[PDB]
Amino acid sequence: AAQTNAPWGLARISSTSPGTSTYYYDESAGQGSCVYVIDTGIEASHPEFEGRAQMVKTYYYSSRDGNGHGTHCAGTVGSRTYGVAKKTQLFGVKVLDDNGSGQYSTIIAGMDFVASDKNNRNCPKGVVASLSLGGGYSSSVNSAAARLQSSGVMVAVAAGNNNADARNYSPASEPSVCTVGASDRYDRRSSFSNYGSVLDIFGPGTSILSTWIGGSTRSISGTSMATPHVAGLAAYLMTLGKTTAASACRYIADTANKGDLSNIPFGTVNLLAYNNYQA
Ligand SMILES: [Ca+2]
Ligand SMILES: [Ca+2]
Repeated sequence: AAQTNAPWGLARISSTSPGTSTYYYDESAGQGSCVYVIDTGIEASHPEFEGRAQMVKTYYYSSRDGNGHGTHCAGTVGSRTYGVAKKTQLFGVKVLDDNGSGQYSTIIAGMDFVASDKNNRNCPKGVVASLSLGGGYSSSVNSAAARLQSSGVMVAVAAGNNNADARNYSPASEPSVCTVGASDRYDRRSSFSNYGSVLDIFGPGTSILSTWIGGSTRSISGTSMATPHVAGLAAYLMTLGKTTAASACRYIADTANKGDLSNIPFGTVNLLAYNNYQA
């Protein structure tokens, strides 16, 4: 299956070179898999979700996404036009308020919810968690994400937008999960993206067009944009049966475009997420 004039991020994860515009992917498109978007909530009524997105838990007065960040990331995972796995199930866990901030104990509770809620859903191909958030280091937040990954969920988290080493940021510094850095359309590391040994993979992060609240679309930048790319890629690869939740991050690093990114500091992996699809 091919989508022409795809967002540059989708065309890049299906190509070995930059500057393409077609996103190639298997037509299974993540059918049978689930992705929890642990963010500001999802506007499930957005036409681009086709009724495949729903809110399952909120920690605030409403499950409505008043920010739009959670909808943008849910779009990059599995929206029709802006989504990697165009046929995946999207579950909205709202751990942040409409300003985009939240407490660690709420984010930790939101991660423990996913580890239990997945036993009530039908996701035979597997379950993925996209965590487009982060702050200072927290051993309890790190152990929370380690708990989520240990329960059988592919945990993709953002590396942070501090232009610094991601060892000082949680849950980015938790080694058991998938820590995703950001790159731009010219195969440079995004100027904001964090780096370091703890990073596992890079994804398209700068100027990512996806869904927004009010049924609209907009393009934004951040490592929180590259994380849904990898989370949607994991669901895509898990539906194809090529990997499991416990091994998806290592598999994505195994089959990634090696050495394609510039501005990669020494000690940081030079791997860019790549679906390796051959039509
Ligand atoms: Ca190349
Ligand atoms: Ca890791």
